[PDB]
This record gives sequence, C-alpha cells and structure tokens, in this order.
Amino acid sequence: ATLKDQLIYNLLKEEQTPQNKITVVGVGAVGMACAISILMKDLADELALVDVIEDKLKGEMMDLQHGSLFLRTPKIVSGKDYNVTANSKLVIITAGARQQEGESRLNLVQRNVNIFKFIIPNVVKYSPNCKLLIVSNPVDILTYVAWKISGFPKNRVIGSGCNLDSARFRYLMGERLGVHPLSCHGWVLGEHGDSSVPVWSGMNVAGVSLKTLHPDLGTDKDKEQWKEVHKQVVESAYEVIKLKGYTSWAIGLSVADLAESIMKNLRRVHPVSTMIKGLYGIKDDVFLSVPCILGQNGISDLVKVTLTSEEEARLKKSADTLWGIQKELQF
Amino acid sequence: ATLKDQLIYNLLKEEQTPQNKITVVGVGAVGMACAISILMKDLADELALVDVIEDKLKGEMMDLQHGSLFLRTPKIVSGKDYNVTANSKLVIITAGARQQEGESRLNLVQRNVNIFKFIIPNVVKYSPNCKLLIVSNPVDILTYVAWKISGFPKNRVIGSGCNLDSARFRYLMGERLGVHPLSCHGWVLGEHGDSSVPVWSGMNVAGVSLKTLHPDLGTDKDKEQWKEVHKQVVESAYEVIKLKGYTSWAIGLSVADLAESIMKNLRRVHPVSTMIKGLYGIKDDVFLSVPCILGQNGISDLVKVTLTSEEEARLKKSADTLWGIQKELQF
Amino acid sequence: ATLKDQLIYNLLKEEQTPQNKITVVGVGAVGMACAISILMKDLADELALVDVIEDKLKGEMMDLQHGSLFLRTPKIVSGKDYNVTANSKLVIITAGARQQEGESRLNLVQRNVNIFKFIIPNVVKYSPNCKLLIVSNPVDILTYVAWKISGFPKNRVIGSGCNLDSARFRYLMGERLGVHPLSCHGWVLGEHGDSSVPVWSGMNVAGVSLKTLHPDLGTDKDKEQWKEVHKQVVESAYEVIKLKGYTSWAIGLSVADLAESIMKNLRRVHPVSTMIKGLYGIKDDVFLSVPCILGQNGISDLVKVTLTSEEEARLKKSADTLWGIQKELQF
Amino acid sequence: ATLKDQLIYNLLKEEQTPQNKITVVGVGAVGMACAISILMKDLADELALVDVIEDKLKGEMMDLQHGSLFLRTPKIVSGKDYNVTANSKLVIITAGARQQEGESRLNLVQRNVNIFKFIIPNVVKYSPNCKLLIVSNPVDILTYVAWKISGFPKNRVIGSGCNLDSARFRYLMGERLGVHPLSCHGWVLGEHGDSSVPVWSGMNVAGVSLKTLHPDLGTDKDKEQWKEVHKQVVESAYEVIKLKGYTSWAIGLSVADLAESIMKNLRRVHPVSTMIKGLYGIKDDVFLSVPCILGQNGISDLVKVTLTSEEEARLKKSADTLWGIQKELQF
Ligand SMILES: NC(=O)C1=CN([C@@H]2O[C@H](COP(=O)(O)OP(=O)(O)OC[C@H]3O[C@@H](n4cnc5c(N)ncnc54)[C@H](O)[C@@H]3O)[C@@H](O)[C@H]2O)C=CC1
Ligand SMILES: NC(=O)C1=CN([C@@H]2O[C@H](COP(=O)(O)OP(=O)(O)OC[C@H]3O[C@@H](n4cnc5c(N)ncnc54)[C@H](O)[C@@H]3O)[C@@H](O)[C@H]2O)C=CC1
Ligand SMILES: NC(=O)C1=CN([C@@H]2O[C@H](COP(=O)(O)OP(=O)(O)OC[C@H]3O[C@@H](n4cnc5c(N)ncnc54)[C@H](O)[C@@H]3O)[C@@H](O)[C@H]2O)C=CC1
Ligand SMILES: NC(=O)C1=CN([C@@H]2O[C@H](COP(=O)(O)OP(=O)(O)OC[C@H]3O[C@@H](n4cnc5c(N)ncnc54)[C@H](O)[C@@H]3O)[C@@H](O)[C@H]2O)C=CC1
Ligand SMILES: NS(=O)(=O)c1ccc(Cc2c(-c3ccc(F)cc3)nn(-c3nc(C(=O)O)cs3)c2CC2CC2)cc1F
Ligand SMILES: NS(=O)(=O)c1ccc(Cc2c(-c3ccc(F)cc3)nn(-c3nc(C(=O)O)cs3)c2CC2CC2)cc1F
Ligand SMILES: NS(=O)(=O)c1ccc(Cc2c(-c3ccc(F)cc3)nn(-c3nc(C(=O)O)cs3)c2CC2CC2)cc1F
Ligand SMILES: NS(=O)(=O)c1ccc(Cc2c(-c3ccc(F)cc3)nn(-c3nc(C(=O)O)cs3)c2CC2CC2)cc1F
Repeated sequence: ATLKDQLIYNLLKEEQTPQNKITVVGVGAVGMACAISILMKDLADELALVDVIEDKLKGEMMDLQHGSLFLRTPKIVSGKDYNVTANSKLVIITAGARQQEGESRLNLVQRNVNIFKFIIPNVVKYSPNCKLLIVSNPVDILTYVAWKISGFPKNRVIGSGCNLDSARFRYLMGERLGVHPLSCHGWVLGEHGDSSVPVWSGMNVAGVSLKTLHPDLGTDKDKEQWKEVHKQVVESAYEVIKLKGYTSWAIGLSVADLAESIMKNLRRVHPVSTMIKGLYGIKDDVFLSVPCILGQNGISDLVKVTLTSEEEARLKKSADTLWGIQKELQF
Repeated sequence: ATLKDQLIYNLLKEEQTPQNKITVVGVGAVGMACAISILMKDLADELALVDVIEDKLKGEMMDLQHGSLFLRTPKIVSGKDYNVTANSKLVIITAGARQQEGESRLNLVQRNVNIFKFIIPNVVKYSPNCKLLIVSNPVDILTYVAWKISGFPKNRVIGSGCNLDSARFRYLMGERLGVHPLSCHGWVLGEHGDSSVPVWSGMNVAGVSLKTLHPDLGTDKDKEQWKEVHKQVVESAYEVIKLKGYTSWAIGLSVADLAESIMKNLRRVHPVSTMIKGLYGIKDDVFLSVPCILGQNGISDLVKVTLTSEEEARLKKSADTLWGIQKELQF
Repeated sequence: ATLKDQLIYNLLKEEQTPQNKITVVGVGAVGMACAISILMKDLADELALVDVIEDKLKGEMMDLQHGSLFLRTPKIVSGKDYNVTANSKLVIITAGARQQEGESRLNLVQRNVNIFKFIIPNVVKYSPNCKLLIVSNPVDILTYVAWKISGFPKNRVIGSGCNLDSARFRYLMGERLGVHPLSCHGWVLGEHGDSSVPVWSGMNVAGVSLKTLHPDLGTDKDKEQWKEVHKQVVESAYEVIKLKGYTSWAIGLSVADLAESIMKNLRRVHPVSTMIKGLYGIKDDVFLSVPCILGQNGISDLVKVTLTSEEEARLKKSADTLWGIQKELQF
Repeated sequence: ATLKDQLIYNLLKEEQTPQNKITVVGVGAVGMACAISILMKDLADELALVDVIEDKLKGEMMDLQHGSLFLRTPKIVSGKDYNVTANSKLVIITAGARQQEGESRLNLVQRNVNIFKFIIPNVVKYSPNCKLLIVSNPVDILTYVAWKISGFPKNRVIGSGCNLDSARFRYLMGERLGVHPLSCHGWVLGEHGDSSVPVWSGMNVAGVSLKTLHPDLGTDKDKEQWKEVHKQVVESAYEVIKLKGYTSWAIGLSVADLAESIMKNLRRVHPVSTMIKGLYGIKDDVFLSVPCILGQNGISDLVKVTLTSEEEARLKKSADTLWGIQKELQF
C-alpha cells in the first residue's frame, strides 16, 4: 500500500465534531481582519469562511492555509454553501453591500437587510445554538434584524456596537494623558458612530473620576475641550475611511476581543449592542450599546449605568430614530 | 494647571530609546500583513511604517493605533521621512512597484531596484546596526541589491527567500499525511518561486525518511506523484494570485516567524536567502535560500545540506541566471 | 435590592456547562507545575484540582485564584470529592506516594497502583468521555493500570512517556550544535527514563541526517561520544532529583504541550506512551512511547518508525519487563 | 573536522550581548514562580538565577533548561557569582530568610536586611543600569533598603507592593458580582499586607461607582459587609500561608505583570511601592504603593488619587511606621 500507510498506522476513524468553531460570513477587509485576529489569538479549533464571491473566498482561504505552520488553528475551511458553517459556537457577520454612486443611505441599509435575510436563516439551520455577533453596518439596526430573522433569544444576538468606539476613546484619552489605553477607562454607549454617547462620569484612571477633578469635563465651557475627544472618536473613523478607503484592523481586533470573552466564557464587560427595551427609559424594540457581561451564552447580564438627564435623552432620541427606520424597512 | 497635571505627577523626563524597534517599509497588503502579525506576536516595543503614499500610510497607521487597547506594542508611528525609523533593530522591506500593462519583467525588476536605491541608504543612515529583511520580489536579486547598496556585512542582510515556499510545502505534505505541518519536515531551497528546489532526502515525519520508505519519491516514475507536492508549492502561489489578486497572509506570518528568531535571538534554522558564494559549488556573488541559523546578529551560521548532483546543478543554474540578471541591472 | 442587583440586570438564569475543562489529580510539585503551565497557555475554561490532603489542595487552589486577574481561565475549583471534576475533557494524573525507609521501588509501585485503584473509577464516573493523561511514575505501568481500571478505548489513555525525554534530548543536542532545540530533531522512544531508546537515524537538522554525516553516531567508540547525549537524557533527570530533590518544571511544560495538542486538536506528533500490542513486534498488552498523532480524541494514529534490529529488541525487552511487572501486581 | 563543522558553516565569531535579560535572586518558591511566569510570557531573551544554596540553584536551572523546547527564552543561566547577572535590564529580588524558633518578626527583618546588604552591591556592580524589583518581605522596608544601598534614582527601584493585594481585591469583588476581575476595578494602596488601604471611591464596574450606588460601601454598619472584601484581601493571604505553608503562584503572576509593563514599555498603571516623600502628605523617605505608570525606565509618573482624610491618615501612619522601623535598623 501507500507511503502514508507505510508511515502511519491509523487506529481511530471516529468522526469528531469541531469543539470551538467560529464562522466569519463576509471576507472583505473587515471579515479578513477578524479572521486573522482570531487565528493569531488561538480562539478557535476550526474557522469557516463564507462569501458570495467564490474566487475571493477560496483565495483568502488558501492564503491563510499556507500560513498553517505558524498557527494553532488546525482546520480552515470555506464555501458559499452553509454546510461548512455547521456546529459553530460563534458566527460573526461582516457581510455588506458597497455603496454605489447616487445611492441613498436608506437603499444601502435595505440592501444590507436583504443580505441578512439570505444569511441569517442559513446560519441558523446549520448552527441553531450559536451566538450571532453582528458587525455589518448599520450595526444597531442589523443586530435587531438578525434577532428578528433568527428567532434567537436576545442573549445570543450581539452587535459589536460601541466596543470599537470605546476602544478609540480610550486610545485618544491615553494620548492626552501619557497612559496606556488599558489603564484609561471610559465608556461610549448608544449608537455606533455619529450619535454615540460618551459617559463623562465614568471616565477615570486608577479609580480617579476626571469629572470630579475637572467639573467642566464634557461641557462647551471646558478650557481643555475634552468634548473634542468624543468628537475625534467620530471624526477619526471618517478620517481613516478618507485616508485608506475603509477601516479594518481596529474593528478586527475589537471583534477578536469580544470573541475571546464568548469562547472562553470570561464574563468580562463590553459595550455591545443589545435589545434594550424596558431599560434606560426605552419603550421600543431596539438595540443600543450598554456594558454587557459576555460569556458562553452570549449576553447573560448588563450593567445599569447611571446617566444624566441629557445622556438619557440622547439614548431615547436614538431609540426613536431606530424605531422609525425599523418600521420603514421591509421584512 | 491642567487636568493631566492634577491627575498625574511626572518625575521622569529622561528621553528613552526604543529597545525592540521594527520598521516595515511598504504598507501594501504584504507590509500590513507583516505589521499585524508582528503586532499580535508582541515582537516589538515600537513599530514604524514607511511608504511614499502618505494618505494610505497615515490611514493604516491610525487604524492600527485605534486597536492599541488590544495590543502590547505601545508605540506605532509612520512617515515618508526615515527619521521615524531611527534605532530599529530590524527593518523589513516590502516596498514594490505595480506591474503595468505591457511592462516587461525586467523593467519591473529595475523599477524595484530603483526603489531600493532610494530606500536602503535612508534606512542605513537612521539604523546603521539593523538587520535588513528583504521580502520584495524578485527577492533573491533584491537581497543582493540591498547588500550591495547598504554596505552591510552579509550576516545583516537576509531575504525571506524560501521560508514561505517551505511553509507551503509542509502545509501540502501535512494535507497528504493527515499530520500538522509542524510535525511534517521538508526543505525547499534555492530561488523563491518557480525555480525552487525541494530536497526530497530531508522529507520526514518523526525522523522517518520518506525517501527511504518510498525510493521513487521525487521522480517521474512515482505512482503517487509526490513531485506534484512541489509543483503545487509553485502553482498554489499562482492560484492565490489569480483568485484574490495577490498573496499576503502567509508571507506576513512567515516574516513574523523570521522576525521572532531575530528579535529573540532564538538561533532557529530557517530557509532564507543568503550570500552563497563559495558554498554548494557557487562561484558568483548571489543570494539563494539555504537553512540559516537566525538570531540577534542575523545569519550567524548556515547548514550545509547534502545535495544530489541534480539538486546541485539546479542551484548552479539558478546562480548563473541570477549573476546574468545582476550584471544587466543598473547601479 | 442588593448593590449587585442595582448594578446588574440579569437576562439569563442558566447553569452553564464547562466547555474546555481540565482536571489535575495530585497537587504536589508536578501537579501544580502542570496546572500553572496549562493556566498560562490558556488551554482550559475550567481547571479542577483533586488531592487527599485537603489543606494543601485548598491553599493551592486559592493561590491560583488570587492570580485570576492575570489569567484567562475564569473558573478554578478544587475538592476531595470527584464531583468537582465532572465533564472534564482531559484528566491529568500526577498523584503518587513517597518512598519510605526500607521500601523497595517495587513496593512503592504497588502503593501507586493502589492509589490508582481509588482514583481512576472516580474520574471515570464523573468524566466518562475524558482523555486520561497519566504522568505518575512508573508512568508506562500506571498508564496500563489506568487503561485496565477505566475500561477506556486505547485512544483515550495516554502516558506522558518520552515527550519529556525527547525534549531533554533535543535540548542536549542543541547545546552541542549551537542551535535551538526546536530546530534539532531527534526521538527517544520506549520507556520513560533509564531504558529509553534514542533513535540515532532520525537525528537531524534541516533534514540533514547526522548519522549519514557521522556514521559512528550512536556507537561506543565514537570520537565525539554522541551516546553521552542519550546517557545525559537519563542522568540529567537523576541530577535534578539529586540537586533539588525532585523535578517539576520540565514535566509541567511537557504535559502542557500534550494538553495543547489534545485541547486544540492539533494532530501534532509526540512520543507518548500508548497501548502498543501488535506493533513494533510487541506481543503483550503494554504501554510504550512511540510517535503518536495527538488531537481531541486522544491518540488517533501512530508513526511507524523504521528501527534497527537492536532498537526493536530494546522495545520488546521493555515490553517483556513491563508485562512481568504487570502480572506480579495485584488488581 | 567535527560533525558540527560538517553540518554547520560559521559566518560570524561574535560574543553576543543579551538584549532583554532578567535576573531572579532567590530561587525559593516565590523566585521560581516568578521565573516560570516570566518564561511563559516570553519577557526575556536571557534569564539568570542566583542563590546561596548551590545544589538547589543548579537543579532548578537544569529543570527549566530541560523545558527549553517549550519556551522562547534561548538562554537560561545560574550561579552564586553575580557575573552571570551582568547587563540585566530587570533584577527581581525574592531572596530571604525563614523565621526560626524564638525569633521575633523584627529580628527576621534585620536578617533580611543583612541579606540585602550582600545582594544589592553585587547586583549593582554587574547591572548598573537595571531596574530593581523587590519582592522579599517586608517588601516596603526592603525596597527602601535596596534604594539606599544601590544609590539608584527612585524610578529604578520598585517594590512589588500592592499589585498582588489589588489583584486579590478584584478577584474577591468579581466573586461577589459575577464579573471577571479584569472588569472589576478597585485599588489597594499603602503597605503590602495588613495595613493596606482599600480606596472605596474608585471601586467600579463600567465606570459606575459602587460607592455612589451604595453609600455605606466601606463602613462597618454596611448591610452587605463590603469591608469584608478588604479584610479578606489580608486574611486570604494568611489563609494560603496556613493551608499550604506559603504563597507563590499569585505573587509570581503579579511580578510577571509588572515585568511585562517594564520590558515592553507599556506605560500601564500599577499599585507598586515607590519612594513617596513629598506626595500624599508624606514627609519621610519611605516606600508605599500608589498607582504608578510603569515602563522601560521604571516608574515614570504617579497618579494622584483623591483620598478621604482617613485614607490619607492611614498612608501617613504607614509612613511613620516604616520610618520608625527604618531608623532602628542597622546599616
Ligand atoms: N461595527 C463596527 O464597528 C464597524 C463595522 N464595519 C462594517 O463591516 C461591513 C463589512 O465591511 P468591509 O469589509 O469594509 O466591506 P466589504 O464590502 O469589503 O466586504 C463585504 C463582503 O460581504 C460580502 N457579501 C455581500 N453579500 C453577501 C452575502 N449574501 N453572503 C455572504 N457575503 C456577502 C461581499 O461579497 C464582500 O466580500 C460593512 O457594513 C462595514 O460598515 C466596518 C468597520 C467598523
Ligand atoms: N518573498 C515572498 O515570499 C513574497 C514577497 N512578495 C512581494 O512583496 C512586495 C510587496 O507586495 P504587495 O504588498 O502585494 O505590493 P503593493 O504594491 O500592494 O505594495 C507596495 C508598496 O510599496 C510602496 N512603495 C513603492 N515605492 C516605495 C518607496 N520608494 N518607498 C516606500 N514604499 C514604496 C507602494 O507605495 C506600495 O504601498 C512585492 O514585490 C511582492 O512580490 C509577495 C508575497 C510573497
Ligand atoms: N512522567 C514523567 O516524566 C515524570 C513523572 N513524575 C511523577 O509525578 C508523580 C508526582 O510527583 P511529585 O509532585 O514530585 O510528588 P508529590 O508526592 O509531591 O505529589 C503527589 C501528590 O499525590 C497526592 N496523592 C496521593 N494519593 C492520592 C490520591 N488517592 N488522590 C489524590 N491525590 C493523591 C499526594 O497527596 C500528593 O499531594 C510522581 O509519581 C513522580 O515520579 C515526576 C517527574 C517527571
Ligand atoms: N511582595 C509580596 O507580595 C510577597 C513576597 N514574598 C516574599 O518572598 C520572599 C521569598 O519567599 P519564599 O520563596 O517563600 O522563601 P524561601 O525561603 O523558600 O526562598 C528564599 C530563597 O532566598 C535565598 N537566599 C537567602 N539568602 C540569599 C542570598 N544572600 N543570596 C541569594 N539568595 C538568598 C534562600 O537560599 C532561598 O532559596 C520572602 O521574603 C516572602 O515573604 C512571598 C509572598 C508574596
Ligand atoms: N445606530 S445605526 O445602526 O442606526 C447606524 C447608523 C448609521 C451609521 C453610520 C456608519 C455606517 C453605515 C454604513 C452603511 C450603511 F448602510 C449605513 C451606515 N458605517 N459606519 C462605519 N463605521 C466604521 C468604523 O470604523 O467605526 C467604518 S464604516 C458608520 C459609522 C460612521 C463612521 C462613523 C452607523 C450605525 F450603526
Ligand atoms: N530568484 S529571483 O529573485 O530572481 C526571482 C525571480 C522571479 C520570481 C517570480 C515572482 C515575483 C516577481 C515579482 C516581481 C518581479 F519584478 C519579479 C518577480 N513575485 N513572486 C511572488 N511570489 C509570491 C508568493 O506568495 O510566493 C507572491 S508574488 C514571484 C514568485 C511566483 C509566484 C511564484 C521570484 C524571484 F524570487
Ligand atoms: N517503564 S516503567 O513505567 O516501568 C518505569 C520504571 C522505572 C522508572 C524510574 C522512575 C521513577 C519511579 C518513581 C517511582 C516508582 F515507584 C517507580 C519509578 N520516577 N522517575 C522519575 N522521572 C523523573 C523525570 O523528571 O524524568 C522524575 S522522577 C523515574 C525515571 C528516572 C529519573 C529517570 C520510570 C518508568 F517509567
Ligand atoms: N510595609 S512593610 O514592608 O513594613 C511590611 C510589614 C509586614 C508585612 C507582613 C508580611 C510578611 C513578612 C515576612 C517576613 C518578615 F520578616 C516581615 C514581614 N510577609 N508577608 C507575606 N505576604 C504574602 C502574600 O502572599 O501576600 C506571603 S508572605 C506579609 C504580609 C501578610 C500576609 C499578609 C508585610 C510588609 F510589607
């Protein structure tokens, strides 16, 4: 018989399920950044990639496979068929349409909704017990959409939300203070992006409230213009998009961080997008970022942050906006 | 005074040199793959990025910076000016021209040589004691060019060479055997790419020579066509380029692996491109991949692999080709 | 209500089964070396400790728990009762007695057998699907004992075996060559310790057979005395026992390496102790180290090393020794 | 010539200075816990061990060396002579005596002082530019002693201090809240151990002050007895000492955490023991733990925590205690 059979005696033909499997749907720059970050943090024993562009998908898959010598994830697979995604613990959706010239925002949102209508049922068929982590924008709306289509309980449908926005905030805060972002604490809540809410009262280093040291923190009156930090959380994303065309690395790392908490059941707290009806004064079925405890069953718990009247009003405004958009969408 | 000054008492204003600094020149897909792989393996305390496209460079830099919370490399910098590269231990060149329609190979090679004529003197000015790791293709020729321009001793000028080719080989070998590539041993030497030489005699698992088990290994007569494995080492690269347009992930991981050996002085053995005159029968100043011991002073030693007459002839043919191309190039 | 309930809204009131649980039985120096190594490679989401000495057990557990901030293993538990071990994927046995005044080694072996008669049934009750990794000495005999008491198929009963011995060999080989042990290839097979067999023909760097370069490799007359390398594999262990009283760190790291391959399903090849009847000429039910493919279902495959007549005779001699001891033991 | 010379061509005949060297003085349980933690986080390219007990020292060194295959620290050395420590970036002192029958704690403190009188001059001769990290107890006093004997500026003399105490606090807080210690924020300052000060006002999750939610936090009358958390920070250490005889693992991990910040220049904030005269109302030359920014030049900056009158009084009391002990010690 063969060289293989001369070299190797096989006892065991038992099938084996993947035990720590992650799927990434959508292998654009964001999806691949998520994939490489996950691979290099050894979060999965199997990584599955899905796209509709078959050549891109296969080529990306093969490129990762060629680096297997340098990795500790023994199985990397891909396909347009969702059977490759079977038995995933965690499925990350980074699939999206490209805005065309002369296309409205609303049309693009609806094109992304329609992509989700095809993706989510297929994911659910093959991984009924998975957690869904939604990265695709508009992320708060598409997390709601994924929830409604999947039929999953709300603990298993999580939007990356303001995890990245909060990471940018801690980055910017660290630059101003000369401290590593790990030691700089501050929370951006609500909607990902423009309408995000910096919670000034929780901003601290070593448990020291910046707001109590500096009462003008977060106001227009501030000599030091600390509001500019939050403004830059928003503008820095626009800046990266202008300079290189898109963002990928930061979101990839942030998603790997959330994945770590889920896959290893860490019960760390992250600002992610969750079904917030009945809390913080919100009365409609919408997803907004608040600090959530993440582990193996998704969101098990959330932190009830004390907001100023102004902060709360901004969240309710966001919720009204999201409800309005949600009802003018089609499904 | 300021909130910073209220929060933080500064004692120490001493300047501080970077102690474990790496530079990547050329932030295309390869350069960025190298950067992310290095960042996620904590190989540097400072990463510097250089390109000629200022917007791309800045946007990439900012995108990595936004993920700082998730990293243990506290300083990421960039610029077109090489003063940002000062005091690097290791400088990785991934800078390259794009082939235009109707452009010869030779013209492209010369365009890459001319890029090196601008890069290498600038690198050397600011990091005279660095190791140079050349990734740009044609890698064997451009490693020779970097050596000649830099004036560095040959131990400090290293071409990524067949490190990636050998990684692909061990990947493919592992697929055939059902074993992790880490446990599958085999060496591809000589030129990166088409003319690479698989050394059949060193192919083993657990110290068991495949050639001794299967004497037809590497021949045309082989029922099992193990030559196809090496053919696929070549074709798989062309395949990835066809499918996704380029390769990035595998090379990025392979470069991070070489960087690990250098930065941590591991004295591991890797198939990299080194000045091979006077060895394996070669009589001209050319760079080819052989197994080299890598650490803090670059290539300190190399392994003398016993080659068949045929293997040796293929290397000498390669050396003659490289010498011929080298003399028809301009510097 | 409580501060917890004021801070935290609970979504989900669920039990939570451990997904990547490892148990260490025996928290002496070897057990705790295994524990810390596993904790610092993030191989488990839950670690369970068992001993008969309650105070030591509890104190060790608490000491690890106090380092939780610095680890990514969210649940560390301990008890005398094996219910704390329930649903382990991997159970590592490092439990044993200490040789008393006037006690033969064989008397001690029987006391260790009797320890296993208490441990193994308890482990099996609470983790019927686990892999068993036996570390306690005499390791080859006690792996057989664990197999017989457990009733487990042979893929799921693994002795740490010569993984450590082979690591020592590659260390010593690296000292002689000035190369990292990772790049120095060589296998020690058979029994852990004194009777271990160095396979000279597999010794290589970069696929270059040392035996072919140096035909006297492994002979007594060798100018360079390379047999001393294997002798030192044995004597170095006795040396550490003499100088420090025991060994712990190297075995801890070796066991973490095996655990990595199992928990991450890597299908790497390791020289571990497996039920070898019917292979390598062995005709009795014994455990000896040969190169095995390790993954999530334990030992899936064996590499068939080509041995000299003498190497094979040494394995069969070992098998006859183990069979003789196994028959004169009481169970 | 030799098999080495047949296998390997030497390019470069150079000495090689260590670039990222760490020394551990005192290879008891705490020293070796520090060593293994540092080795498994790849913080050093060379580790040097020192003790006065030669056999134990050599045996421990050899045991680590046998695990080299599984590590990425290529050089591990040991000796009684401090020439093995030359050119260390970081030197960690874990050396100490054991309390004898009829011996006061103060008598023991003086014996530990006398140990430092021998150690520190020797460390300084061979690594005049190192940072000193003092772990030996009484840690605050012995950090002062190391400072006085060394003549080093205060940025380069660091006591492990309350980094461990704060880790215990966050562990216990996490047990009460059902959240990972990483997401539970809270500071223990002042002296390591009994007299440590919990700063109630900094206790938070997600920037939410527990003190503001629960005003009785830190009072004796508290319904929920949150003072018990701090009491347990102290008692849990006594508990581990009572149950196991000593503590090692948590301190090992805490020291590796400090070492990480220094070796990688992270500028994270840690509660470590620093020369605090002129701050927090302290008027004598003593070392107490406050939140310090740690990097490659040791302590670069201090965070100025807003303390209650009572918290500040407790620090000053500690300073008066330390000053009194320091004056009645002989050197
Ligand atoms: N939540 C956050 O913080 C951020 C999220 N994003 C979002 O991530 C999304 C992806 O971003 P990029 O990679 O830059 O976009 P991209 O357009 O490069 O990639 C999208 C990918 O989705 C795939 N796709 C489209 N329809 C599909 C379907 N039915 N099934 C599977 N795949 C499908 C495309 O074929 C394409 O490869 C975008 O919506 C972007 O806004 C971007 C950065 C931050
Ligand atoms: N040795 C190996 O195993 C392999 C090496 N490669 C090589 O890596 C090179 C880079 O590959 P890609 O990122 O795909 O190409 P790319 O064209 O996307 O990026 C090249 C980058 O170099 C920059 N550049 C050009 N001139 C420069 C200058 N004077 N200074 C600084 N930067 C300059 C460009 O501006 C551009 O961002 C190519 O030559 C490619 O063949 C690709 C994969 C494997
Ligand atoms: N396979 C290999 O390469 C190596 C194996 N070893 C073996 O590891 C074993 C443990 O070594 P050490 O930690 O040095 O010895 P140790 O005597 O310090 O620790 C053994 C522990 O076993 C526990 N124990 C005894 N009976 C038990 C029971 N019924 N249930 C649970 N725990 C029980 C003891 O109470 C004790 O805490 C020994 O047999 C030693 O020879 C150590 C060196 C390397
Ligand atoms: N800062 C903190 O949070 C903690 C500090 N510790 C302290 O760590 C110290 C060491 O603890 P253990 O390992 O349990 O004690 P140990 O007594 O087992 O180890 C101490 C080692 O110091 C060595 N030694 C004594 N004199 C020396 C000299 N002149 N030169 C070099 N080495 C010398 C001994 O020979 C011995 O091997 C103790 O003072 C202990 O209290 C331990 C717990 C936590
Ligand atoms: N709360 S919500 O679901 O209704 C919602 C509405 C609108 C947006 C805007 C938006 C879109 C977006 C793309 C496509 C659409 F069809 C609609 C919105 N993408 N996107 C990106 N962010 C990043 C990054 O790196 O942070 C890169 S792109 C952003 C944020 C913008 C950079 C500040 C976000 C958002 F969550
Ligand atoms: N010994 S040498 O220096 O003279 C030399 C000559 C020719 C080539 C061909 C070549 C070029 C190349 C690009 C530009 C030029 F101007 C000339 C050659 N790139 N390149 C890539 N490799 C990869 C990858 O992932 O392996 C991606 S692209 C390849 C190899 C091809 C895929 C098999 C390589 C080589 F080393
Ligand atoms: N094939 S077998 O199962 O029948 C068998 C028989 C005898 C021994 C001898 C033995 C014992 C031993 C302890 C207790 C007994 F009751 C019997 C034997 N322990 N032990 C240790 N090794 C280490 C280390 O670090 O390598 C530390 S201790 C050794 C190996 C010796 C140092 C080289 C090993 C062995 F596998
Ligand atoms: N501020 S100071 O420098 O003056 C000072 C004085 C007294 C002590 C008490 C002390 C001693 C001690 C050992 C020997 C002496 F000679 C004096 C004191 N050790 N030690 C340990 N801690 C641990 C652990 O794991 O936390 C293990 S032992 C402790 C703390 C106690 C368990 C909570 C600490 C302290 F920092």
